[PDB]
Amino acid sequence: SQELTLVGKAAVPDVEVALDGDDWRWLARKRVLTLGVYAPDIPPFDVTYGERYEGLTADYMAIIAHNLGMQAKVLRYPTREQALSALESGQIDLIGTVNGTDGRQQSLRLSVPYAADHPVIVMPIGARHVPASNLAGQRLAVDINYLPKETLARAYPQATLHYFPSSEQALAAVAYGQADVFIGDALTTSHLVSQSYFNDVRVVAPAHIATGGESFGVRADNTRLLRVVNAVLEAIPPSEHRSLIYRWGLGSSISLDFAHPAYSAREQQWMADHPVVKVAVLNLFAPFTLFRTDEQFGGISAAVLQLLQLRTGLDFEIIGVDTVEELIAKLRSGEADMAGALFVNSARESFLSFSRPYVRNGMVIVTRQDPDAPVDADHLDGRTVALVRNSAAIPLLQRRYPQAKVVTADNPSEAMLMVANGQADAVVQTQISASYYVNRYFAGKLRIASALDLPPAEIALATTRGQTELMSILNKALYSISNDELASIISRWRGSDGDPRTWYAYRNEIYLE
Amino acid sequence: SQELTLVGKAAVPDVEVALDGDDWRWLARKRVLTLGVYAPDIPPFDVTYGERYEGLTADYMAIIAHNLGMQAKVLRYPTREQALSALESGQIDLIGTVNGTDGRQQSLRLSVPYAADHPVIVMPIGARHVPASNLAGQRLAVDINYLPKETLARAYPQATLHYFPSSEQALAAVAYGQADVFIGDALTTSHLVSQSYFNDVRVVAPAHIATGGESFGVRADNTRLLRVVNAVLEAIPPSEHRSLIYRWGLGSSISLDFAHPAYSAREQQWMADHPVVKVAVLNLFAPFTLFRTDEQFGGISAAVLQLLQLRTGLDFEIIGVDTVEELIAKLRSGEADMAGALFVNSARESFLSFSRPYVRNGMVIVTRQDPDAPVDADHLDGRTVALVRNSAAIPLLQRRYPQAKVVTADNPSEAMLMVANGQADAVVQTQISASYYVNRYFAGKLRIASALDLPPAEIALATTRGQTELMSILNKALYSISNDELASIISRWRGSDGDPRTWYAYRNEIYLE
Repeated sequence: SQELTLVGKAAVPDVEVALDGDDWRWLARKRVLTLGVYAPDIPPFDVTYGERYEGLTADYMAIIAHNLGMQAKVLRYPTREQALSALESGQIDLIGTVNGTDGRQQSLRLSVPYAADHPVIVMPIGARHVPASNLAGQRLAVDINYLPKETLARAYPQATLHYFPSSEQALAAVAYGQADVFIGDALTTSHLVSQSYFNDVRVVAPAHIATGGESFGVRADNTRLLRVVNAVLEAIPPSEHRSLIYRWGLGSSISLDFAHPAYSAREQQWMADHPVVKVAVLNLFAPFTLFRTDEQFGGISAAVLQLLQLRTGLDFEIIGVDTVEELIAKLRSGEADMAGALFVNSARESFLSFSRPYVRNGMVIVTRQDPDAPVDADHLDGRTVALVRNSAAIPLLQRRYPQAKVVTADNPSEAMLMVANGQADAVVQTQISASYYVNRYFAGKLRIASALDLPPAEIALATTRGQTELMSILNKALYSISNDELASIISRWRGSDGDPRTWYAYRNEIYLE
Repeated sequence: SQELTLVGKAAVPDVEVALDGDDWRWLARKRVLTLGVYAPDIPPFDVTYGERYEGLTADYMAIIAHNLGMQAKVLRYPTREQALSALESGQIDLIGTVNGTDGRQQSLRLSVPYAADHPVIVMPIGARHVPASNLAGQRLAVDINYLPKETLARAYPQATLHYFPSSEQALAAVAYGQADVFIGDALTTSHLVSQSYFNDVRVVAPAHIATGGESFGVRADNTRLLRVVNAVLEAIPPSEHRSLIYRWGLGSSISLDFAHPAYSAREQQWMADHPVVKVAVLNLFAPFTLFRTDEQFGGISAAVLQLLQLRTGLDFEIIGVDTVEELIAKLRSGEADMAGALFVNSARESFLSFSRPYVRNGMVIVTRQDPDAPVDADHLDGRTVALVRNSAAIPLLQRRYPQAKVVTADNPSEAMLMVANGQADAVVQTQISASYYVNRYFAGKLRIASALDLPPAEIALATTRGQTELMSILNKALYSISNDELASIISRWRGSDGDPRTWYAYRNEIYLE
């Protein structure tokens, strides 16, 4: 048994609480409300530093203590089973961070969940669709602390269970090939994946295992305490439930109230008749559409398409082409049902329909890092400037900067290589794309001279205009995707500027021996 | 005049609204509340795609319409004044997204702002402080549309103003060397920066110019409608204001509150006596502490210290050393006041004191990509595993993996290279750091084998056990840093798995011809 002091957010909200005048005076004499917490310490619920207790459970404990005029105390127990006994004594009035599988005890009763929480199914980036076959033949990794061994076994009997000390270890397994699937807590998964594993795994569906959200547990006879705690929790508005979830960085898990878009008669029967949708993408349009060292589809678009898959349940199959002219070709003929990423273009709006854009970004001209390179975009007079053939930018550019000499290339990658080779003085790119390339691969060879005085580029999904049922389905889904998820996705694709030259250097010395 | 459909978003809130009942049935008879919005379209407040209207303003219109039992309609007008003309006309009941410089118009009445927004000053990432002498002689970039020229000139009279078509072009100007300082509103600035400009610039302080938040405008004549709207707007809790801010990806702007940490007198005078604090960091500890191509301090930690400055007003001076021994050497000797990033360590807690961790990450083993390489950490029997000399990790590892043969190196970069060279069969790393190096610089040479069944590593600030006021201040600051901002920093530092072997390939082919 260890005592801790509760820090849980600076400004704790006031909820409208309605209690029996007899309930209030009971609380008044009780003085101290004691929460008990336990062994592993599983973020974001439980976070321990020094003598201080904090976390999502801490925060609701804070909300309960504050709105009931109570002094909060915290004791921390070496194991979950010792904590359960601490409740019985009852040395402590509340136990923290318990779900549906701990009461499930009958010795203990659960408060209304203070945190919405359900189990989710995680698979590697490549994996397509849920094994709706109830994960048969799969190696299913789980936190030993999350679900009871036989809840899984009953729900996934043809799956091979493999238990790990922690949620992270289970998830690591799926990332690094020791397991095929992960089942885990939605909140903690969201944390783990967003922080640093989003390249390795993805949340693919909810699991058909019922757990309660996260709750406080109160000893079974203590029917009065359950009343007054629930009095508070029920009064917490959803805005506060949400606000706290964003703060612990679990913004990715809001979406996990999963199926959300309401679909038409005409739309969902289309979805039955077209379970697989064919997407055309550019092979070298980084960081928007690309293929990794894995031969795997990747980039901002690949990330968004994956979410669209979560929202619609469609299975996207990706077809990669080298040039833009080819991409449109496959779109017209129906070889491809949709474009993964196209700049919104009024010219092609003749025959194409664009989704709600999911990237809006400004443009820049990239030059070599020679003394002779155009110093900035206002000094483009008589210099050769690379653009992609038939770009919406091309008319606009020679309108704004007429002394600039436009030369065209087939795809965005060749346009940039022209500048790297000496065949051009500048190339027009989105800031995201240019920023990316310059610091990542061309440190000390290329540079962003300046912005262009053009309107911002918009990147979207595209279909042929006839494709009406698809586009309304995509747009419905795209609307369900918040700009926070898009920003999280984009910024983590742009990344940060490190020191690739020191490490090009190390890879090169090693190659000599 | 074109009408738009307010896109039905998420879960629109119920606020506790109090109205007269002469008011309530007046609303019942009225049926429809009509919002007017106008051509320019200002993300994230006003966004148009086709016939659909969305944005921060859209969301609050919804809250007002919903909580007052109204069907909301939106008409979109080609010029601001055409909307103004519709307002007097009574075609529209309220006009959207008007702020403090339009309640300097007095011709219409403004609701209490539904979204707080203030101007901020943006400078290049390297900057320390706003330039002295009210930005005199500096090149100040602003959106032509943000502030009225005479407002800037009154406040920054000695400054060279440079106006731009857009907020992004202004910010682009500071990023790419054409301007020195940027001014714009916290909400749209936070989006631009957090989305893709965080490598190039930073928000440094608020600008001493008052603008109102964003408000609705209603006909001056219509005092009844002003009452009922404000009835709703006032009742929207701070959680809901925040949640919407988070959803639109502007979580970064809550940090521009600005200051929240309350400091003691003993502390406030310590900060006085030591305005400059010297931080020791490892030179090649990516993505935590490193020096990038600029010879500039970079990594997760630098971002975090950047935040620590903003929260405390200390000036951090960065001292880069090559090894851990060397680092601690400077920490004991007093050359350095604190460590930028150290693993939390039970051994050193005798003479070292650790901060609240700001990275918590589980550990992994990296092996070469030979068939000989260990398959996972359970198959390390008789294999050599590189760790850093006197690392807290070593004991824990040989306790768990007793047949494993530890070999040590001076720093983390050297420890990893041991595996690259052939001097070790595997190396111990944080999963983040390993993930980074492997996919970024060592594609097809190194790989992550599996997680380790050890506790997660914790990265923290460190001082000598004596430096108490320093540590106390750092911890106060670190608690004020939301777990959401830390997550945003870590993900953009891990970044994403691309195709480095392609661009190694293009770069060498360019130099060969």
